[PDB]
Amino acid sequence: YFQSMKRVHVIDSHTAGEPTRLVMEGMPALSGRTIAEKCDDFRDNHDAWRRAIMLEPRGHDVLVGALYCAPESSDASCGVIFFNNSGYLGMCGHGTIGLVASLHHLGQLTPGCHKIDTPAGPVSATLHDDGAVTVRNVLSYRHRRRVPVEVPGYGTVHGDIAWGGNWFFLVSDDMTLELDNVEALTDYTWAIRQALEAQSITGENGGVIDHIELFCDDREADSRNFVLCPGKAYDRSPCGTGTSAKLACLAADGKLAPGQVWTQASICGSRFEAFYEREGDGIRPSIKGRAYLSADATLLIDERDPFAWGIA
Amino acid sequence: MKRVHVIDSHTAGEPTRLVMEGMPALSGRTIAEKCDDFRDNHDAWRRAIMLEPRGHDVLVGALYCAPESSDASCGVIFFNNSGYLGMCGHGTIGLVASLHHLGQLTPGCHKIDTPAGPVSATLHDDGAVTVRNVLSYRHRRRVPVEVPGYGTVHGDIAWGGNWFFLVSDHDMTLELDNVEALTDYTWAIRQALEAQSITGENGGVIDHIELFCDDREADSRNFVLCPGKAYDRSPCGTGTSAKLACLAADGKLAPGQVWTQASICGSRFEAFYEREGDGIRPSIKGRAYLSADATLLIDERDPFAWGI
Ligand code: NA
Repeated sequence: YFQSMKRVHVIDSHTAGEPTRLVMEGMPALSGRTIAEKCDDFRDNHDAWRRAIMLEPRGHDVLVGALYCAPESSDASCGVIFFNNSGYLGMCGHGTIGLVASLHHLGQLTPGCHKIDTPAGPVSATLHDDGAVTVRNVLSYRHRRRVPVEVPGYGTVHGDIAWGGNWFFLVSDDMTLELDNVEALTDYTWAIRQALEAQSITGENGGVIDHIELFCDDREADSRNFVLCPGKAYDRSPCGTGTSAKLACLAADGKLAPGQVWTQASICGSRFEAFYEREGDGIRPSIKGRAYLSADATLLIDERDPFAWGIA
Repeated sequence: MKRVHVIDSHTAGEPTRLVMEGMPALSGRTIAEKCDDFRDNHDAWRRAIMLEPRGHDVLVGALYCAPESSDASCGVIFFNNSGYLGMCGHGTIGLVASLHHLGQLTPGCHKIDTPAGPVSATLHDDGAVTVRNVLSYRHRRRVPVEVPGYGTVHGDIAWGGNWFFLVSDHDMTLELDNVEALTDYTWAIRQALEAQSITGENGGVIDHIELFCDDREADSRNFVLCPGKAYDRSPCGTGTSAKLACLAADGKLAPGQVWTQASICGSRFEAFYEREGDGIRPSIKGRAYLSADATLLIDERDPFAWGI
């Protein structure tokens, strides 16, 4: 068949348009008592494998990979290591929805509430009767409100600096957010990101603000957004962490009450439903979204191929 | 869920998705007729396979078909995220290599039926594939074009299966880490030509731009802007055919003399030509390698089932 090649079984899915590659069998065996030590093992001793499935030509820039792992915790359903074409992640909301929907379609997870171990600790994910998944996000908060930043080529932009599991600069209403305009939106948000760094504008404790999000009105959602992610990429989904940061700002401005659902549309019209409860002076947001399968695949690595382990 | 069996491969870095079973049956007796049927009655399947999130913008699709002609090994319909192609050199290499790996083609010269006529491809005993390109020729030599923000650029206008502007020179450094600047420059050139109505013969839009530089191992390295502000990961079989045509016209390369072209990612094709009219018949040799054996899955509940 392809007996001279290395075979890796993956299940590709997308969460509201943002793709996840779940890796099931064939990947190097990892050692460690916890998911974090396994992630170190992957990084230190098996990184070529991350590169083979995430770099071109097998991977493409927007993909997140998710390696299925045995559970660490006694009450966890499984463990997972997330990664991309540049390195290893901690938590990954859209990837977790992908993981859960994937394992759902394989019968390994059934409706109800599941704990999932990650290198950054446990994540609670509820699989609903209808196949949707709600993931409870980390504590989220706003650091600063309506901070002006002069962006060469665009003048002065105001935005909130907030934390939702990543640092965001949120600019909420006159670019408008259509999918056919992503080049211009990327240029703009990129200019903002560069200006923040040039001008030493950070999150709490020096945190680099590496995500930029724009919000506008939407006919059938509370808002539509465009989200610049690290590496000049945009999120196809409404962005779980970005939407968590948005809710923190809404809460801090008294525009959204605990328990109240906010519906966030993405640049491509997919949607997340979100709500929060108060935790101290911050919020605990939950993000509900839906993933669908893309492929059940055997990745093939042919050692004769000059790009077997990925193009730089 | 709809299930579609694909073999993904790449040819010098440029990926091909070979569709094998699972698609609706296409009506027609010629590959041309089956392509029209695909386009008119089953286009959503092209989009499901090629648009995000299942496909990506550098991918070419190839639907395996029964051969129409007695001496052809098979038929193929090539397509991408915008529509349907006729011939596709790099996809033909991936097709042939894939069939070889499936045990369906053995080394030798093969004829493959496409909507734009037959393509001759030789599968060599070492697994390489030579594809014979359409007749290629230079239309104009050293045409000057004034590019807003970059100055005056010269290049040949040549046909290789697509219309190309081949840039005479530039101080751009053709390295993979510089694709953003190279795209900006070549896109500006492309827009400049179209604004000044600088075209191929018959008003043909020059939608590909090629830059060349020296290489330590190959005769040349290029960067190729393709439609969609995308770049070719391979040396570009049609752009290399166009280049040979220019070399041949300049008497810089003789019939049968091999030229080796490196790509922006350091992958390589070998090329040579024989004369045919006042143009050339080039052949392009490269290699394809497998990426995945996959079942694409289309869930009708998915708002993006048939692509974003
Ligand atoms: Na609204």
